[PDB]
Amino acid sequence: SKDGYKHYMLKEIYEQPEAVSNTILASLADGEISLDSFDKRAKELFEKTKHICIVACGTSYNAGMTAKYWIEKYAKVPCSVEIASEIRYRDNVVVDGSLFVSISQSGETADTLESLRKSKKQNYVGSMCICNVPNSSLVRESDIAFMTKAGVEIGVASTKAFTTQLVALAIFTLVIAKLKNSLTDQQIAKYTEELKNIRALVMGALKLDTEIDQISEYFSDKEHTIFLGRGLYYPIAIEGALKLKEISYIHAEAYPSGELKHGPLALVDKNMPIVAVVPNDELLDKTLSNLQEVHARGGKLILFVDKAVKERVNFDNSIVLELDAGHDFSAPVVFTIPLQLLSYHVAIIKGTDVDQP
Amino acid sequence: ASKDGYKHYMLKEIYEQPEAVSNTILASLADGEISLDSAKELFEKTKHICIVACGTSYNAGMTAKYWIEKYAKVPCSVEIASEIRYRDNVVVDGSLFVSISQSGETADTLESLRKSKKQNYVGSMCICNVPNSSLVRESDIAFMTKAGVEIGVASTKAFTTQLVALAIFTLVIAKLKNSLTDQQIAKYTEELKNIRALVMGALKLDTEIDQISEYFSDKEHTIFLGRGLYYPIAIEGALKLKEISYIHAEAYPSGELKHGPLALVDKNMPIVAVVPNDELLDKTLSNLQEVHARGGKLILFVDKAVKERVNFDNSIVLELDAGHDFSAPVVFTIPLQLLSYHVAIIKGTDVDQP
Repeated sequence: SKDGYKHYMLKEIYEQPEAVSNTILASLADGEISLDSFDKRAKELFEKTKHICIVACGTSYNAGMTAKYWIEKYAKVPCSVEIASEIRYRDNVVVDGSLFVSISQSGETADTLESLRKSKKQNYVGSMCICNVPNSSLVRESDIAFMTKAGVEIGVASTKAFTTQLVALAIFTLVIAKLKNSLTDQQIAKYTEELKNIRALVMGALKLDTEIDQISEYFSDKEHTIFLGRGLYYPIAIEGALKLKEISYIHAEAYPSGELKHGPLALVDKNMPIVAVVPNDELLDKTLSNLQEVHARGGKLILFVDKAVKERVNFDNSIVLELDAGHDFSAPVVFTIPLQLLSYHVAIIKGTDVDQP
Repeated sequence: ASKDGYKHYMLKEIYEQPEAVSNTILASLADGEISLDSAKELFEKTKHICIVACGTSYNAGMTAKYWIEKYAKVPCSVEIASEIRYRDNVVVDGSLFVSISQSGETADTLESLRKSKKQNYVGSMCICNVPNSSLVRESDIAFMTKAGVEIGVASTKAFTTQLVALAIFTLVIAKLKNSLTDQQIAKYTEELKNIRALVMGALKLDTEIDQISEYFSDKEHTIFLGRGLYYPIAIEGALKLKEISYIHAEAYPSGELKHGPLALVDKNMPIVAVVPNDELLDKTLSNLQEVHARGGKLILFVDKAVKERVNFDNSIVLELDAGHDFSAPVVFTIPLQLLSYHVAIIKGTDVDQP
């Protein structure tokens, strides 16, 4: 069933508030993030963890990249993130006390699954899967499984699997943080409340649907797009580009906003759409400065901006949609939504398939 | 200011690469051998290596990572300087901060080094080309490339010499940590020395590549493919083509077409791929097959020892002897540099800085 939506992909984008909130709920006990909701081996395994090794592919790899910022900053555990089809065949070294974390919607992704199998002959303390399908090879073969509650996906692009993977990784960050005393019980509580507030913010984000539909006409004759973000939002930009590419077949590519200097300024002219995410954080002034460079070349700026910075965002002839995105934990998820909607509508404009067979 | 008889500074710089490579090795040899007298204190304390850089130097770092983990067996991470600079990061115990930069003045990289002094690194090392640069001055050890001066728009000899310095570093650290036998150090040392002739063999393709570049005249996209070591080499290729021809060139790890990158392939789409003589040939060949079935125009730079297994109707194949893990990454970069130069000339774009 599409539940009245025009396409399954659009239904799934609209299930995200429920999905996000179901994922959080499953790890709570009395509204607090609880270690008791995890498998009971989990704690011993986390006490031994000194390094976290995230392996995944595609959208799940983009989630992992986002999570590394959170893990290092809040849990203070070093984190590396690697593409499964590369680590699988590479002759790598495993830090002592390394936890192997895989991320997968289906739990059957070949390269990820085979990276897990290889890891069992290496120096890891153990494995954890962030997965959506219980009773999948990845869940069975890992020591512990944190389950997302995304339900099933028929959209060509994954939507709710990505946001729920982000939320699971945020919850994991706080569990680790607490166990290793990286955060006070009061910080844990403040960031837990921020995760709970995601549902309302995601729903707000979904309000931009109609305006994003109107904007998407701009893309009908376009064969390139550039996505921009910094920090946590770089991987969010990469995920946005992946959706656009995957279902509209536009050559969409993401760049960390600080790196335009060398490569991508060259590509920007007056026919080039630039989609950027401009959050309420420490790096606003850098980002506005990077955006200026791009504006200077005639790029068509399409900006999704947190309401708290919109007054500071002024570019002649840009398009600016504003929203409340919250802080470090919520904003990466919230800003994803517009990008999913963008890719949905541009796909319709191009007449490409949004749903799978 | 001399073009040395070449038509452009960039062409000249491409052709200085044999000299620059060999000069970079020389400055780190002692009687043709990797010795430490040519600091040993830090490397002893180093348990993890953190490479920080941007653009081309970052792509050199990404290649070196494969080497360092495989041969030196030291865990290594590479990060883009403008991100690590502002990120709340955690430093593993025993981490060596390694920066890479031609000028030694790159703001993001320089500030990352300054930030690192307040963190838990055992010390720093530069891989730099300008002695008396902030990065040289402020690092504990410097490993000098001998790239001379660049005036081309795209960096050519900065990149190859950075790779060679990083290979040398790998072997130094490997010896000191006893990760390889003296006989393996000797053999890989010979491999680096052999680069000069292999790079000269590659420069002979200049004319053929000129004929090929004809294909790119009306193209606005290109995809670059590589696996393992050769993925960052593909990224470097893409960076050059984009930077000087303004084509929308993008590199992908050949294992990850199985997402969107396959959707972008049609029959008017050049696919530039590096095909080395390594264990991954079978999977690279499968990857190329799928790209081929969707109408991609394959353009393949291929090691001679595997050219017999490369058979695609309507593809363009240039073969060369590229050697093994240390030399081939540097050898395969040469044709991609040459490609971007010629394509730029075909697009009427500029190859040289004013």
